[PDB]
Amino acid sequence: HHMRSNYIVIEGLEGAGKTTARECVVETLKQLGVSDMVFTREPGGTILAEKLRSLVLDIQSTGDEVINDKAEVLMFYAARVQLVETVIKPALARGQWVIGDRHTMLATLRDAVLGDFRPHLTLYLDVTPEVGLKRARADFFNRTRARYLELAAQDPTIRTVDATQPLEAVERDIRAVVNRWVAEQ
Amino acid sequence: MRSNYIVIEGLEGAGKTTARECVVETLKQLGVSDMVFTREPGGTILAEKLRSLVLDIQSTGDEVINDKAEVLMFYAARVQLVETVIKPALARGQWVIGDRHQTMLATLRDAVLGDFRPHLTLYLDVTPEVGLKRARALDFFNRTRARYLELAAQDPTIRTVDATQPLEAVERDIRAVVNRWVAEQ
Ligand SMILES: [Cl-]
Ligand SMILES: [Cl-]
Repeated sequence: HHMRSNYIVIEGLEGAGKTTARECVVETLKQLGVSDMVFTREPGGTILAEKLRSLVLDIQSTGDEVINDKAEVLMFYAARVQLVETVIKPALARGQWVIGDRHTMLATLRDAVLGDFRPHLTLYLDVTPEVGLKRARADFFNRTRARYLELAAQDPTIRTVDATQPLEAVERDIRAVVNRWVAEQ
Repeated sequence: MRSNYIVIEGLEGAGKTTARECVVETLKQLGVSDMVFTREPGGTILAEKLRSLVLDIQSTGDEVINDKAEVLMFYAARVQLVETVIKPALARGQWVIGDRHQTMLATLRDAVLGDFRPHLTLYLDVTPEVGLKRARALDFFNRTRARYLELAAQDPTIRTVDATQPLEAVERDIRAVVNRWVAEQ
């Protein structure tokens, strides 16, 4: 039947094991008959974004100029738009699912450049402050964590998975969120 | 005397660079002594490396740059210029003279730059016929001229100099306009 393509994002704070969670999302999608899909890295993910990264590093190494924060942001959204229009949207159009890692002024920019385009499911990997501290060895972070948790409550396309628990527990939960979500479609 | 930011706008062949010299000389006579020239297309290392980045991608012919991403890369240069060159200059008491500073284009401005506006915009009006002749030495041009002239009539911080007349006449008027505006401050 070749189910409708969809766009699934994997968000989370450092040490959430996002790349390892991406694998679990893919395995579950395989079990559900999803066979054709694309893994994109949202930081990076296109040649354009890679060349912007090398440009910023080429400038910072020399010195004699400092990239203003706002300038970098617009370059970040330029990278995201390039990914949405040249990789993600076409991939969906061919029938390929797309699984991605790490997708007031920020909101205004999004509503302008991306318009209504949003991920179909966003999987937020929550990690507690203790967990973040273990990974750093190998807290402004509580405020960012809080924002993610507000968006998860307000947004029906955001599902949270407690990433602090053992691997097989996270796999159980990701597999459950995906099954429930797929069935609803 | 509070630093000020003056922009010189106009269609190609309006001779904005020569106007920029004449604005400076009037300010020197009025006792303005420390100031900065900027070229709005370009004007930072960032803008320079963004321009070379676009051309390097064009000469390959194997990647297409989405239009929206490119515009974000255009506004990234403008933001860099305003935040690392212009605003610091005004803060040092230097004046700034700049050269050459769809509804969605303006919405980005209101998001990133906010209420920041040039103190004076100096519009050099040439008919698209006259301007193109001088460039050698179109509907898009006729529409853009109308937009500049309407904003000129409606915007008190915009003053217009007819550039279609001989250069010696343009020099008299530019010199008079800046002189008149400075008195009004
Ligand atoms: Cl991680
Ligand atoms: Cl010109």
